[PDB]
Amino acid sequence: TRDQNGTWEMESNENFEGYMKALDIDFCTRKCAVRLTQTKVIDQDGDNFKDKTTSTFRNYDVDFTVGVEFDEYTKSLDNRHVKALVTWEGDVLVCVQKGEKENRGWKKWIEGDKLYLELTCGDQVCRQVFKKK
Amino acid sequence: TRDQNGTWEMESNENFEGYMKALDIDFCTRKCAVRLTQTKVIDQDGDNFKDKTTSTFRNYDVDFTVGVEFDEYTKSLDNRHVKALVTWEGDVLVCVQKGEKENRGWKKWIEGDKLYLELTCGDQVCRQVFKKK
Amino acid sequence: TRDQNGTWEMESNENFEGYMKALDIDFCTRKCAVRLTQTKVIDQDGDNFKDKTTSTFRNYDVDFTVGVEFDEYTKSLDNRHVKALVTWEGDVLVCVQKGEKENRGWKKWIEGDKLYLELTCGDQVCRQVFKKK
Repeated sequence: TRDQNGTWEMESNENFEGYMKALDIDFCTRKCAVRLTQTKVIDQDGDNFKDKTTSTFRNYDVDFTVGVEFDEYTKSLDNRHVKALVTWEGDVLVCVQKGEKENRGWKKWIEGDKLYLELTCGDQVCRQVFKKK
Repeated sequence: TRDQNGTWEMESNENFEGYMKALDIDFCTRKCAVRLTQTKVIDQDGDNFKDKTTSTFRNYDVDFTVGVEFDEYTKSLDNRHVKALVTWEGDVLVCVQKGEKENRGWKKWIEGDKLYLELTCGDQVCRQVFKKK
Repeated sequence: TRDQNGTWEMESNENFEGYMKALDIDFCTRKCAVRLTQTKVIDQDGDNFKDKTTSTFRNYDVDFTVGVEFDEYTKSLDNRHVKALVTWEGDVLVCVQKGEKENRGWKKWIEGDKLYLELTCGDQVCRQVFKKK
């Protein structure tokens, strides 16, 4: 159909970087842009168009059941394939991400009004704290 | 007026790059920052101020009529001047962006609840898919 | 507690950079990513989890009283420490940021429905305009 009216949210983006490089867009702009998603609003009246495009941060969703392994594609980071398995150790939620990187996984737990997250890959550990809203 | 209360949205930004260089901000941080807009919330009571600043992604508008050539400044990408012409090929919306780059243009079409966009410059082709919201 | 339900806003992040490096995340992405905060939404029923994580731009806050010098940590830009003093010159709000950078400060004023901001560091001046929302 020719009727392009609506709000449209990006779901896939292939070779955005090669296209941007052809436009001589700088190295830093290319790498940051290729991770963003976009929203296009198209306002169309016959053959007349008013278009609006805006970058947005991608939402990165993951669903799982404790004790049931699942395939995870780490699009929020390095976009690798891992086989992820989440277990309870007491009240600590523990995830092992089996794949190319050794000793990769995370631990997540609630203490008080705070969520604690420890991210591990190899010999590097990232430690994060979140406040409840 | 001394009364600065309100929410303020950026509409122009001159020499942000030179100011950031003087502050010795790294090339990469500068290229991400220079393209964003800002919102300032000012909460003022007499001479007491609570100020809030937040970066936001810029919205890029383009208006055209099918079959009517128009001057396009590709602000969302490489900020070049092109002579753009949009035509229908059946239900495919086709754009030729005549200018410094050879074989530059795009194709856009609706199939089902999805919008398809193909961006071309020279021998580089980027393919994007959007879902209706 | 095992009950991780809620919306969680990041408040601290330690060695995110080392973790991203271990994942082979590119230099540019690492530099822009460290400046972001994130919100995690957790929808949990027993051992079933639906998790959503989204990056967002940080809010940068400043509180001050006209005529009272204060310590300012310029996190939104170069992350320097300055001694800031804000004064009125007529209806123009004037700030001197005393510190490592010479001739550093800003001037801010309302004219009509617009906020004007002049940012100065050394011999570089950035000029910004905001419209009221």
